[PDB]
Order: sequence, then C-alpha cells, then structure tokens
Amino acid sequence: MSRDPLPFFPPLYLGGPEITTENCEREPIHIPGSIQPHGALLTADGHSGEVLQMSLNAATFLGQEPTVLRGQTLAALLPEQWPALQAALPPGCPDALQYRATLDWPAGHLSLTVHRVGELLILEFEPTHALRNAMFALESAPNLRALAEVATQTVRELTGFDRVMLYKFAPDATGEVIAEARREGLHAFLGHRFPASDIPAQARALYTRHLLRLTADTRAAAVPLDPVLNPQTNAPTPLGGAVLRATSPMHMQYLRNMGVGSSLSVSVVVGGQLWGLIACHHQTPYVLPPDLRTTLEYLGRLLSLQVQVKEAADVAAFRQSLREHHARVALAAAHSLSPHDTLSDPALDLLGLMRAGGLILRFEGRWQTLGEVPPAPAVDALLAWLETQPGALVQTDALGQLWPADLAPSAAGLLAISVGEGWSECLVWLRPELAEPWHPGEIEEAQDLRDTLTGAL
Amino acid sequence: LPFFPPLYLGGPEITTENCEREPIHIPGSIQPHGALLTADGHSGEVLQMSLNAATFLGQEPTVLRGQTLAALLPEQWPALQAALPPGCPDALQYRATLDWPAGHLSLTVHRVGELLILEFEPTESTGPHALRNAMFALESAPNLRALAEVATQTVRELTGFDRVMLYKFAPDATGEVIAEARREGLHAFLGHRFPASDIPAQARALYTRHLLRLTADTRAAAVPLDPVLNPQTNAPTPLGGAVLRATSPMHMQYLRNMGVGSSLSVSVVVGGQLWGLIACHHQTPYVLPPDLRTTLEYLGRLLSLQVQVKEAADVAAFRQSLREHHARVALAAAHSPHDTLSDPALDLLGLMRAGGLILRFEGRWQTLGEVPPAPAVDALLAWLETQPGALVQTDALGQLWPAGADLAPSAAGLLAISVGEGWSECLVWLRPELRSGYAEPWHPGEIEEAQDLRDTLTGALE
Ligand SMILES: *C/C=C1/C(=C/c2[nH]c(/C=C3[NH+]=C(/C=C4\NC(=O)C(C=C)=C4C)C(C)=C\3CCC(=O)O)c(CCC(=O)O)c2C)NC(=O)[C@H]1C
Ligand SMILES: *C/C=C1/C(=C/c2[nH]c(/C=C3[NH+]=C(/C=C4\NC(=O)C(C=C)=C4C)C(C)=C\3CCC(=O)O)c(CCC(=O)O)c2C)NC(=O)[C@H]1C
Repeated sequence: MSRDPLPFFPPLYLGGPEITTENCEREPIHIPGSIQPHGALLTADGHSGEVLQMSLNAATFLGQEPTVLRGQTLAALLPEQWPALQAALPPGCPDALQYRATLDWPAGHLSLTVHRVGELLILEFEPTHALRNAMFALESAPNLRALAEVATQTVRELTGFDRVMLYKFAPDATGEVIAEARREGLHAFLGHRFPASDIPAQARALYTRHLLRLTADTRAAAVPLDPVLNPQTNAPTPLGGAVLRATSPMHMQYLRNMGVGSSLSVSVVVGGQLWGLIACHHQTPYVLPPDLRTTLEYLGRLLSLQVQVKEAADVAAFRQSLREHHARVALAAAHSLSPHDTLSDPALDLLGLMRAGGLILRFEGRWQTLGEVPPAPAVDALLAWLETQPGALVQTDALGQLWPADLAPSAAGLLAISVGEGWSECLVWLRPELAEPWHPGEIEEAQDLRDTLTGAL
Repeated sequence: LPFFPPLYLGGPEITTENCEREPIHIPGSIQPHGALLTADGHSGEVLQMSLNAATFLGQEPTVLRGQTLAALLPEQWPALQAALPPGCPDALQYRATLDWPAGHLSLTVHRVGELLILEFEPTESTGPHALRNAMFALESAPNLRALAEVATQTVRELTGFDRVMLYKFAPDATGEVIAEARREGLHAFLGHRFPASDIPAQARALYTRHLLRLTADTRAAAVPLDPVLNPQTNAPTPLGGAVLRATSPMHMQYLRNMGVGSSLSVSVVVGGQLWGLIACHHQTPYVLPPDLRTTLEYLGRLLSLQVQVKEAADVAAFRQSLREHHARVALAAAHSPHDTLSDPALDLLGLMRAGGLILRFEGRWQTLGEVPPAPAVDALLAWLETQPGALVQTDALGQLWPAGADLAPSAAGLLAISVGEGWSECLVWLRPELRSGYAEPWHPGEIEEAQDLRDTLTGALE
C-alpha cells in the first residue's frame, strides 16, 4: 500500500508488452498518447506558447485547419487567456495546479483546463449548493461508516450516477466497499472485498497526486495525440494530470463487463496516503460537467480531512485508556524495591497494557517472563540480538524480517525498551503470529514507560 | 440571566455594559441589498415581508402578504417543501435563481419551526475553481501560522476584500489576529489582542450554528419586517439563519470606527466549538455575490478541518520539547503533594512559563514564585470553586473574574486544574501582566500538559 510501484513498461505505441493480469503494475497509464473523444487536447511550449501536439479530433472540434493550428502560438489562439495562463502556471509549479477558463467558440461554451508538466503546457477543451446542505450531514456523522453513507448518498444526488461507492483500502491494498448508494434493481457491492490488483500500485500512486479521473464512455475509442511524442524531449507526454487522459484498456474492459457505461472516482487521501476512493458508475455514457467535477474534487478533500480528524480522535481515545494503566504501573515502580517483583505482579498487567501475549523482564543480571514466550535459549538469543541494536526502542510487526523467525508462535511481533543504556535492563513485549501491528499509541506508551522506569529505578 | 427584549419590544439600549444581552438574532429587520419574506410552513401563506420587498419582487409588501408561495413561486414551491421538511435544521437551505424584469434574482430559503424564511437578492466557475487551486497551498502549509496566512491570502484573492484576517479565540474568548492579508498602505492588526466582549457570548453562540454573516454597507439602515412579530406566535421572528439579518448596531458602529464599509466573517468551528473567524473588511460598501459567499462557506468548512489538523501538529511539536520535564513531574507525582510539587527541582513554574503557582492540598495551600497575598489567594480559590469542569484558563483574568483584576501584577494570566472534584485540591499557574490586563497567552500545548498533570495527580492522590 505504501510501496513504490515497479517501473513502467513502454506504451503500446512504443512497442511495449501487452498488459495482462500478471503485469498489471507496469502499465504506463500516465502516457497513453491519447485522450477521450468528448474533448480536445493541445500541448504547447511553456515559454513560447508554440503548439507542439494536438489530438486528432482537435482541428474539427476547434474548427481550425490542422496545418494552421499546428505551429500557431497560444498568443494567437488564446490572446485573452495566454497572459493569465503564464501567471497562473509559473515554471516549477506542481502539475496538479490548473488554470481554467470558459471560451466562446464558433462549439458554444467551451471549458479550458490548462496545467504544466516540466516545460510543457497541456490544454484540455470540452463543452460546458446541494453540497452545502450535505455538509451538515457530513459533520454530524458519528463514525466513519455513517460518514461513508452520507458521502455516497450525497455524491449520487449531485451526479445522478446509478452507483456511488466508498471503496476503502486495507493496509495490504485490498479494498472493501464500506458504503454504497445505488439505483433500485442493481445488486449491491456493499461489503464486497476486492484484490489489490483491481487498482494496481501505479494507479494508486497516480491517484495520490491527481485526485479525480473518469471514463465518460467505456465503449468510445481513444483519440491519439499527433505527434504522439513530445518534440521538446522526443519522449511520451505525461497525461496524468489531464482529465481527458485515455483510460487503461484493461480497466475499460472491466467496466464493460460490469455493464458500466461511464465511470468516475475521487481520491480520499489521508496523511499523504491513499485511504480510499469515491467510486461512481453509470449504466450509460455520461460526460459529467466540469463544474460538477470541481464539486466532487472539493467533496473528496473535505471527506479526506474528516477521516483524518476522526481517526486522530480514535487514536487519542485509545491512548487515553493506556494512561490510566500507565499510572498504575508508575505508582508501583515508584515504591519498588525490586523491578522483578513489581513488574511481574499480575495486578499491574503489563501484558494487557500492550495487548501482548508475552513479556520478558531483564533486571539485575536475570530475566523472567509473563504469558506465552519462547523457551529460555530463544529468550537468551533474543536478548543477545537486542544488545546489538542502537537506540532504546525496537519495534517490529514481523520479527523474522528484521531478525531472521522460528519464534513466530509467541514472538512474531516485538516491542522492546531499554531501561537505561546497553539493554542490560529491558522490557520486551511479544505478540503471536496472526503479528497484529503495534498501534502508534502503544509505541509512545512504551517510550513513556521507558522514561518512568529509567527514572524510578 | 436572559437576553434583553429587542428594541421594537421596548428593550434596553445596548452599551458596553450590557453587550452580552443584545438579542442579535431577532432584530426584526434586514439589510437593504435584498428582500425577505416569511411564510407558513404548511400553507405557504406569506406572513411577513421587508418594507423594501417591492424593489426586489416588483410588488408592494401589502399586496404580497396573504398570497401563497404556490401563487408567487409555482415552479419552486414544490421543490422548496421537499428540500426543507418539518424539523430540518435551520442551517439547511433551498436555493434557486429566478428571472425578474430588471440579470437574475437569487432566492435562499430556510425553515425555523413552522416558518419558512425566503431571502431574495440580485445575482449574475471562476471562484469555485480558484478555491481548488488554493487547496494545494492549504495542504502544503507546514504549520498553523502558515495555514492562516494562506487562508487569508486565498480569501482576499477570491473576494477582493481590502483586509482579510484570521481571528483566533482563546478559551476565555479573548482573541488574537494570527494572520492578515491587506491592501498596501493599511496598518497591521496582526498580533493584536482583543477582549472577549468585542465578540460577545451570544454572537459566538450564534456563529457556532450559522457560519457566515456580513454587513454589506455599514452606513446603510436596516429595513424592517412588516409585521415585525410572527403572526403564528405573536413573537419575534428568528433571523439567525438569514444572511440578510440586520447587524447589531453596536458592531456596525465598531466597524465604522475601523473605517470598514463592508464586513464579512466565516466561522471556523473545531469540535463543535468556535475556534476563530475569517474576518473580512472592505473600506467601501460591497455586496459579495451569492456564489462567492457559497465559496467562502466551503472554504470555512475546509479550513476548520485544516486548522484542527495543523494545530494538533503544532501542539505535538511543542509538547515533544516538554517531554523530559513532563516525565520528571509524572515521576515525582507517582511518589505528600505539598512537599513534592513545591520542590524547586521539579520546576512546575518553568513547565508552564509561569511567574507563580498556588498548590492547595489537604485543606492547606502554599505558593511558589510571585503570587497575590493570602486574602487574594483565598478569594481566587473561592471563585475557582464556583467554576464548572476541572480546567480554567485565561490570558486576562480580569475580564473573566473582575474582582481578580487587581491581581494583575502576578496573576493576569491563570491556568488552574482540579485534582479532585470541586477544586478542594488544585494547582493554579499564574502569569504577570505584560510590561492591558493581558498575560502572555497559554500555548495549547501547555493546556494539554495541564490536563495530563490533572489526570496523573487525580489518579496518584486517589
Ligand atoms: C492488470 C490490472 C487490473 C486493472 C487495471 C486498472 N484498474 C484501474 C482503475 C480502477 N479500478 C477500479 C476497480 C474497481 N471498480 C469497481 O467498481 C470495483 C468494485 C466494485 C473495483 C475493484 C477503480 C474504481 C478504478 C479507478 C478508475 C475509475 O474510477 O473508473 C486502472 C487505472 C485506470 C486509469 O486511470 O487509466 C488500471 C490500469 N483492473 C483489474 O481489475 C486488474 C486485472
Ligand atoms: C458592547 C458591544 C460590543 C460588540 C458587540 C458585537 N460584536 C459582534 C460581532 C463581531 N465583532 C467582531 C470583532 C472584530 N472585528 C475586527 O475586525 C476585530 C479586530 C481587528 C475585532 C475584534 C467581529 C469580526 C464580529 C462578527 C461580525 C462581522 O464579521 O463583521 C456582534 C454581533 C454582530 C451581528 O452578527 O449582528 C456584536 C453584538 N463589539 C464590540 O467591539 C463592542 C463595542
């Protein structure tokens, strides 16, 4: 889930491998060299504004002759916008930043979206309060599930989409539909789980930076960029920040198998990490208007923050229940005439403090244990390994990977603190293999215990 | 003690002595840049109208009253009932655009009790999308101060307002301008502190529920509702959820003293509590368009969450630098509280950057540092006993506790925690007045540190 994606294969127009379920992660979805036909795309030099590339539908769509359009400057094409465009998108700005305008064209009202990648401007053209009311229901939501339900119902009312889901990522990057608003007659996805590869790592990475993407018509063929390569670089044009970017054929096929005619998702990003997706399906082709997409992008940002805040409160609520327990222990440690007698007291329940299966206590050149632990030789080896570790805290949810593993029945997870320096005196909490991850609160609680014990002893 | 009656019910004239009792939610009047109707929730019979309704709606108030929303708004009336069902929150709004002989007309409707309130104002996505672009700068902001600066700069670019401030409330409801974006030439309010009464309790309460309010023209007279009382109840019409609500005259005077021609603020609400305000000033009258107001309401919601997150990070960063000291204190508390907590080695004074400290335990008290004399301490402790909860904190003890204003040399700022219930045992950190009546504000990290101390001591002593 946090892993960097494997490096991309070349695209099909550069003779790249055919994409299968075995090589999902390596499809270069960001450089399809093509767009969706409900809009037109130009690329232009960031300095001169010379038009370098155009989609093959762009001449017809803008009503200019191909030869005339290619080579023209944005000064000539977009005299009113060109000045504002340069100011809004200065060199080195993020590629997610966008200049947007509304044009009159000989095709009525036309939406223009511009963004910058490297030395290249990418211009996308396409034809062109209920949220405010849902904000109360969003704020009121007493938990993540309730919030998910409100979000999906809200988005469905906004868009008219036949299905709207909140898809939540597990730490292994598998997903679960935790909420769903759907048209009567459709079978429910609610509660269904899906493998990591249904949204592969390069997609999840892309979706952490570019927060909305869509397929307007799942039966429509992509329109190529001409030339397909960027003349500046003689390399593929990055289209990750372009909403008109052509969708992965693999995914479009998957959509068609689901009888989905149109699709849209918005990223839910929490702590720089992709938490989930607002996933929308329509049975029929549907170009969602640009202004409504803006609304969904806003909803995504709001929901992201609501999750971050709610999760922070769960953490704080959990850590509060470790202070009461910690106080009991600090009290005992203050009076202690021997850490062995005090800390091994079942009444103190140092096991339960960390939701551990086992605990090793070493003090005064001897150790003892509570709960399920490895046998004495394994404990001795564990302690000998610990001595080699720098710092005063070691924590792992898979001891095997860090310390190559046979202790996994009782000691798959490990959390150890030095009570002083050198690990001559220490506590080691152990957890069995499924280990259940140490909560960040349990880690800080261990740090607090280190201080307390270091002082008291 | 209750709100005073409004002026049209012969209520007291509002002064600096009786601020908190002005019923700002029932002024029985609106701002003249729009029109307001009220109507029965069931029948849609028009019950009240602003005396200017005629300019906006084309018809005379007397003529319009008695007609139904079915007759007046045939297209919207069906949708209006569905959007605002009985018992819905009063913050919920139906909105529409109407065609009128003169561009268009913006209609905003909301429901209070058995009453629908309809607001009409003239109207004509640059703003919504300009917000989208600012979201990156908001997310990027590395701390609360930087976030505050981005927020104010963003709002100023959206609106064109001459000044945009982020006003943060202390827990005693005193405030500080923690960020400011202003036109060239204006003197800065940044860092200035203001007493609780500049935004009084009933205003702050209203602002926790209704998140945007404005004064379009600070020299323009409010337009009365006719009749002023609600025929349903023979009582004042709640206008708290109406953006056209007339502004408190006291506040409008304050705005004029500041050379403010137009004012708008958005509530920053964090944990159901008013955290602060995005406060906007224009030197000249300015009706912000309805669509831009919608944008600001959205920004306020977003910023509320961004503030909570960014502020939590500042607190954690601050408390990390106090961990060694905190541990020392927790260790000592785990072991007579008088002997332990008075120990200079613990330095409970320095923990909170305090000048003084009162320790009450076992029916006696003692002090460290600069403190008031015994009778003042006894009075302070007696006042504390009357306070609800287990934490009292103030950066200006005088404003909250007027009899304690004379303690300002040693006790301008106060932070007190109960170690039992009822304040029989407590700690009181004191700070001197700044070299008026304000002490250096308590950092939110020092507050949570105090809460942690409370828990530890409460547990250890029981
Ligand atoms: C070889 C890899 C495969 C693959 C590729 C793939 N998938 C996406 C994007 C999406 N896949 C989604 C999956 C689901 N949609 C649903 O409705 C459900 C279940 C109810 C699932 C699991 C979703 C939501 C997306 C996001 C895009 C969207 O909103 O429509 C991509 C990237 C698409 C692009 O941006 O170009 C790729 C390459 N899909 C597979 O199933 C595996 C075999
Ligand atoms: C004795 C009465 C007083 C009084 C009452 C009062 N104040 C408000 C509302 C506001 N006061 C604000 C204060 C400030 N604006 C600034 O620019 C600064 C500092 C530079 C401060 C301290 C603000 C921002 C508001 C909100 C309204 C707005 O956004 O303009 C009310 C309620 C107004 C209403 O909603 O009807 C009342 C009754 N304020 C005083 O200062 C004293 C004179």
